[PDB]
Amino acid sequence: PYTVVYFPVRGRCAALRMLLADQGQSWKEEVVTVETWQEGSLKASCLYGQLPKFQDGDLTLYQSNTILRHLGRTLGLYGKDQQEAALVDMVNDGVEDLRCKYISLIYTNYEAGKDDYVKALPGQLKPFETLLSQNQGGKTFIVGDQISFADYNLLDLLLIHEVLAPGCLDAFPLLSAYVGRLSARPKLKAFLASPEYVNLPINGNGKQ
Amino acid sequence: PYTVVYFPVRGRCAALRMLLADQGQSWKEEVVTVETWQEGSLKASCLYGQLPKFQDGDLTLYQSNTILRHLGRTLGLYGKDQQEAALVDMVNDGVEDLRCKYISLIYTNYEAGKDDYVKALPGQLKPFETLLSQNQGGKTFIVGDQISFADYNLLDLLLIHEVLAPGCLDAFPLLSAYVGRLSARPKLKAFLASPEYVNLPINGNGKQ
Ligand SMILES: N[C@@H](CCC(=O)N[C@@H](CS)C(=O)NCC(=O)O)C(=O)O
Ligand SMILES: N[C@@H](CCC(=O)N[C@@H](CS)C(=O)NCC(=O)O)C(=O)O
Repeated sequence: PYTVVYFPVRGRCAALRMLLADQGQSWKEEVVTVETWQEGSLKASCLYGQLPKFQDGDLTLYQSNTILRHLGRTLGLYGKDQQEAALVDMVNDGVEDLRCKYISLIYTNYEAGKDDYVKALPGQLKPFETLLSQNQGGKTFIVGDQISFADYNLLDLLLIHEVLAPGCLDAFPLLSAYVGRLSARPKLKAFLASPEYVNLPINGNGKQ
Repeated sequence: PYTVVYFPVRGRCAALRMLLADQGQSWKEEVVTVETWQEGSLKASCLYGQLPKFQDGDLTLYQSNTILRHLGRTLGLYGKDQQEAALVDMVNDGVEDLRCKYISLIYTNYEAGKDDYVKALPGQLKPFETLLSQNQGGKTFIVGDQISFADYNLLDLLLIHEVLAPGCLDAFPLLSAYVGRLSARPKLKAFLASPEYVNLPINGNGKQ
């Protein structure tokens, strides 16, 4: 079955976890501690020297988006055809791009860069609102009429940004409604409210 | 057919171009000039305000890796099964990660950061050598026994790094042989030697 090896934080595992929870899939969590990481062996055994590490049977994966695409592929959350699959990738690449900027701020220069980051945030969120406006008035999902792995990744990105900049979605009606709608999905709602999710920090340096 | 809209540089379009050339596909190049970009209208019309922009029929795409995955998916260069597709993604994510570091150096702090970057390079290339060593002794491709879009992306990454740090592949027999072998593919060889490729700078700021 599934095993996710990661630090005790939501981080880059939050989206795939929401995905697995919402899809009614079971998985095992293998928590890695500082001591363990700092010990070096595990790290050295990781393809790119980083976590998450994911196991699906004897298939061992690295890279959060690889895991997301794998689950999307095997679980049927990658578009209804090749055209939708491409749009799904386009959304996820966009999500990853903003996530990289967010991670840089959080771990690299939170104090000094927070103001500029937040001023620039609307410009960075606009593209997703636009995608939403172009797909059934933004009443279903980010791509097509079925959920995809990019939805889970985008939802996570929006969630962590509302904590960083409360009300940043006030300027985007479709995105706001989207967050509320997806967050209300029964299995996802229960997971998001659980101690398993709630009691984990968003990041590893205590900033958010 | 295919149309790629980009600046007159290899950059993030080099890999998908090598792919199209090697696969015997025809495409149109729409070159964007400073004046044109600086004008602002094109940029404003881009999903994430960036190029490349790709067109396949009435399907318009953005993000270099989205285009690579699209072509890999539609042309059959995405693994023989779901397991291989996942490994292909894992390699590409790794390639993208190093590419991001390379781009940062090139455009952000070439002079001051080149020494440290080059010292750290071996550690960054090691994972791809290992992947090769684990796939048929590294005698075929990065994943499986058929070429995939990750191969073209990795090949490009290795090619631009040899220019940045000549001989960086010397200590990696599999990667070295891999570059030579793939570069020798008839259609790819002809394309790489053509003025269309050769007379284009690697980057846009004249550094390499
Ligand atoms: N591109 C990778 C990034 C992985 C990454 O940044 N991992 C961090 C934590 S989220 C890590 O392993 N840090 C420990 C280290 O680099 O030694 C992915 O998407 O999974
Ligand atoms: N994640 C995007 C990055 C695209 C990107 O960085 N584009 C640059 C040139 S390679 C650009 O459009 N720069 C102009 C601008 O940002 O205004 C991709 O993979 O295509």
